[PDB]
Amino acid sequence: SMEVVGDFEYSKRDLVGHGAFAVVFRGRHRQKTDWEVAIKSINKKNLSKSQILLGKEIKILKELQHENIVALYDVQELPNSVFLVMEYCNGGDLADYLQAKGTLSEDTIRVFLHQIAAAMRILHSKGIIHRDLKPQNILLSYANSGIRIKIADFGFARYLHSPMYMAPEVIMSQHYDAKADLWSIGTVIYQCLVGKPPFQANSPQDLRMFYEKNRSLMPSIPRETSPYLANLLLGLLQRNQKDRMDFEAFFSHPFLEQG
Amino acid sequence: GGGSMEVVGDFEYSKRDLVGHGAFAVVFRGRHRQKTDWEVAIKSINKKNLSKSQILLGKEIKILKELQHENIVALYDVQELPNSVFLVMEYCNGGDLADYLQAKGTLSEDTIRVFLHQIAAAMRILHSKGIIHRDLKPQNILLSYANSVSGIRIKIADFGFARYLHSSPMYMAPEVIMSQHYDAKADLWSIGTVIYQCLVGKPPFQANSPQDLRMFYEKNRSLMPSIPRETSPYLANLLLGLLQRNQKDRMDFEAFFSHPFLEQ
Ligand SMILES: CNC(=O)c1ccccc1Oc1nc(Nc2cc(OC)c(OC)c(OC)c2)ncc1Br
Ligand SMILES: CNC(=O)c1ccccc1Oc1nc(Nc2cc(OC)c(OC)c(OC)c2)ncc1Br
Repeated sequence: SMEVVGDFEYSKRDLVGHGAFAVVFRGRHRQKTDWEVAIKSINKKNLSKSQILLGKEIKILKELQHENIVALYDVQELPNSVFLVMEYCNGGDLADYLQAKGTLSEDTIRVFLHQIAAAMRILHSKGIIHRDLKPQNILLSYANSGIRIKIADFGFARYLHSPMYMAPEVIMSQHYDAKADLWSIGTVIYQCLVGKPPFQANSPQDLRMFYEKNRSLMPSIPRETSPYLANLLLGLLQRNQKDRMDFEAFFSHPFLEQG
Repeated sequence: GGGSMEVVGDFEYSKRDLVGHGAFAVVFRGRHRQKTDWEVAIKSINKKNLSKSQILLGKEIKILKELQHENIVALYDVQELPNSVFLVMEYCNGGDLADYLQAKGTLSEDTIRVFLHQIAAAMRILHSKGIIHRDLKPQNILLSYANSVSGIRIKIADFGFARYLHSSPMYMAPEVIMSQHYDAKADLWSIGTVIYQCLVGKPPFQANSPQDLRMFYEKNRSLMPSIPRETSPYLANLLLGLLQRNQKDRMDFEAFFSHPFLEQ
């Protein structure tokens, strides 16, 4: 007994994991059975009691079509549930990969970052900010160097909006988070290299007031670190977006294009 | 769509009965097909145009469904064709507040209190659901008549710019962490500008461009609007507390909902 979702099918045995509102299964196309997919089941009533904008996630995933961004193939709406048929990444999340390997060579990090950067180029050209990049949201797919990286979870994402009645905080806050992803990529690279994030805290509100009071300094870069990787981390991990490396510097950064 | 008539679920409309357009939607006066005395607004939204925009119709629909109040424009139905999406909404036979002000110039404090009582009732609902409109303005405030000024009923519309307040994210950018709730009081400013325009006949703060008004506010830690000398103490207190550049210093919702001006 397989459950059918449009031209795809899955077994309830083949559970991958959960979201807050979604269950995810390993599935396949019904004719092209070698084609593996992830199928997210999302209860419509639970979702309508949340602040989740699935419409937005779907709109953004459709707009993106890139080998380093998790593919959405299909959306099926039943009266109870919504089903997302997506690319299956057979390597899990980067979080679990780091748990397994500890730290990564600069060679490995360059490979991962080249791919992340390729994804970011697409995001940037469409004016989309992810805002929630983290190892749990970076998925891994193996071929048979062999690892391909895929950005996932556009739940927190937003479009850059590139008025006498509008609140001054709103006018003035345009583009405030335009460089957010560059910080995130920084923290992720940092963790890859060093083996913990640059900035930990006991709670969400503890990290808020840390950043709010600039009780936040450049973190410890190991003395092993190559000049280019160190330059990159320093320019990404700037508390003020005013002072943070911008996208064009990042895409074309020396660290990304060598031996 | 050669023909003059279109069917939209249980509703229908004639293309002759055009009300107007926004950026993405064309809006018609329609009716229920059986209960033909029931007038509705039918918004037609081209799906290809919409897919080239940053408009989140899914969000607008989710928010309209969640809201159910006499001072918030009602959503009755959503129909999807391969070309178009149709919203069947409450028809407001009075147009927008912008056109009402164009017609009347300025409004008595009595009139403003009636309008503001209703707007405030809508805000109470938004606030209790943790929704910020962010785009309140006379063009987005619609008017509905029975058969008169107390005869007028107000309906907030256009949740296009609206958003939900999200009540160790080690990986998250500090600007994002720190910017939570930054715009929590935005609608209070907006309602201030709208009241101000109702009273005086212009917005409190005009400029040469959008970026000129940004740098005016940016480099003026507290600005004071010109309150006409005739203005009652309560209305003046209200405007001054709403029109604070810094959300830190701006009247909060509980002061606003229970403000002396609203019960007098
Ligand atoms: C943010 N990541 C998700 O969307 C996601 C989260 C939980 C479960 C599945 C998820 O979606 C997805 N998950 C995969 N591959 C995958 C595969 C795993 O094991 C081999 C795995 O380890 C349990 C894993 O951890 C989450 C993910 N691929 C595509 C999507 Br689309
Ligand atoms: C917030 N404005 C809109 O969504 C809107 C804009 C253009 C056309 C219709 C619009 O939606 C709506 N418009 C009405 N009633 C209405 C009626 C008008 O004349 C009698 C009118 O003047 C042309 C008007 O335009 C400002 C609105 N009701 C519900 C919706 Br839902």
